[PDB]
Amino acid sequence: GSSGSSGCQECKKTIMPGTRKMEYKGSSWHETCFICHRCQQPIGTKSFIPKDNQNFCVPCYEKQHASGPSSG
Ligand SMILES: [Zn+2]
Ligand SMILES: [Zn+2]
Repeated sequence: GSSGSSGCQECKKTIMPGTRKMEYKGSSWHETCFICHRCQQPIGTKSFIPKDNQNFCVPCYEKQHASGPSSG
């Protein structure tokens, strides 16, 4: 609301100051809402490759930019 000048992007909800959030480019994402785009899992705080407008883990991202001309 007022006290908390923060907000989520996924569920566009008010991220309380108590829970953990992922601040990326001014925007924020609930510790969960920040799940992966491939495995759809809550990466959280670990080795992960943040995509321009998405998020992919190490094993997931690699697949996106790995030997594989087939996509669609
Ligand atoms: Zn959210
Ligand atoms: Zn993943």
